[PDB]
Amino acid sequence: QFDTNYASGRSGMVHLFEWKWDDIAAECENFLGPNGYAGVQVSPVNENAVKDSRPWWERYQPISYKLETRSGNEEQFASMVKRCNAVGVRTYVDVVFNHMAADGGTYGTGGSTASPSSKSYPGVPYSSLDFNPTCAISNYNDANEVRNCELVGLRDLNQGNSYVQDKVVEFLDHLIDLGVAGFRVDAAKHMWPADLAVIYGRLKNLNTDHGFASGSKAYIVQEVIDMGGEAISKSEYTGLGAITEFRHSDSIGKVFRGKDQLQYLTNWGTAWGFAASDRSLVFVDNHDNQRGHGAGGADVLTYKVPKQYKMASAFMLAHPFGTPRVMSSFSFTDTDQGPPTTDGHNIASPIFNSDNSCSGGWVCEHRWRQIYNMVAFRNTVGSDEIQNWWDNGSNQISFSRGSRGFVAFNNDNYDLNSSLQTGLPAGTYCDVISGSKSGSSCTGKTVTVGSDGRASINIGSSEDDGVLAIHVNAKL
Ligand SMILES: [Cl-]
Ligand SMILES: [Sr+2]
Ligand SMILES: [Sr+2]
Repeated sequence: QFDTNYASGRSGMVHLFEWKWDDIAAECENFLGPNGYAGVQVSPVNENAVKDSRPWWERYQPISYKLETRSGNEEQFASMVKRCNAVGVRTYVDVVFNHMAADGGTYGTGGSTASPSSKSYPGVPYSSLDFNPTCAISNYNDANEVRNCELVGLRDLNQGNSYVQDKVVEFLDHLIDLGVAGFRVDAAKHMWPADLAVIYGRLKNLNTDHGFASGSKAYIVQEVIDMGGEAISKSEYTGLGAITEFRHSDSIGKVFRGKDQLQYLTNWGTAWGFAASDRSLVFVDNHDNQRGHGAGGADVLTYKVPKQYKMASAFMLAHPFGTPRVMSSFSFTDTDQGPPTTDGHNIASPIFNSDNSCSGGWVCEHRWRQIYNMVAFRNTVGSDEIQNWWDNGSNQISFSRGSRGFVAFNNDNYDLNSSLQTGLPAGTYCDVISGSKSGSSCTGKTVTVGSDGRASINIGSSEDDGVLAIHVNAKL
């Protein structure tokens, strides 16, 4: 429940938010695999309610557990999981079993229907007996209300009923049979850990035909928003699996926006209120808070603030704490709008420019060189500890990961032009933020490390990027 089941030498779980299964399978073979990424978090794979204008959040209103969505059907999903596993990229499913669709959700994405007004969902065989008595959540200081009442009108399932446990376990086991590596448990805060323990403990072992070692169990990351001041703490879940560490997203946004100083990053980790490193999924933003949903912090950094977004992403990917998840978005100016479509309904596949960047309504942050090259950085440094920490007491910092990678940041309003200790072997390195190693040369900036380990590091405050990174797997 705690091991990611990543393949060897890989890091980074990309949330391919609202992507179709066929497009993910291609992306695994064309990009994610060859660029050392470790996994893909998919949108909910089960049938959801069809809502007017097809908002993104319609997928969090389950109608059945049949694998029929705007992303594809079961055959397309199964083929994607196989094709992704074959190139070393794992699949993690956003599973939604706190609730069923709310009132108005009559039609499902796979042809099923439902009567949420009567709590009747004939696709899951669900009836009103399978739900908690109707009430609304308002007081997050009442743990009983948070877990037993309806979240924004979504019909609240009773996971204490053995029939509901059976239906959920059957659904998750089915996904395991198809080769998934783990699950992102939606609204875990709104369910009782005792019931989740029963569901988690019943899941079968992972499918060894997809390359998982014998005895492997599903990775469990639980969506628990714990900013403090409420009745439910993330510590109620860290014994059953990992948790979504939203303090990381909030703090890293404040720090790299300039609301806090980079010099304080010297004790990044539990000293900032985070859960344990081996229990924390970290991210710069997620599909909720990039949109003002969920925690909804205005200091969250998104692709819309690109320079500081890449700096925070680079710091996350360079830092040993936690398990990083890399957001991948579609462009939006409305917090309800769904993914791009060809006709208002059919999701439009991403298209690619001459430089392999995304277009057609998709951002593909995972295809930004400053981000995927930092995945390569993370892969090169392994488990090496932070060394050679330096800062100017404000917003200029640098450090190495052992003797294998070095990173430097400038968030001050003046230039950084300093000889810094990199801890790396002497030689000529390609800055992987501004470019890549290509043959025996660099496409962007070059960094020369002398015999004493020091190098001239130059990051102008007005440059497009405010981070520089070098590592031994991009050395001339
Ligand atoms: Cl999440
Ligand atoms: Sr509940
Ligand atoms: Sr200091």
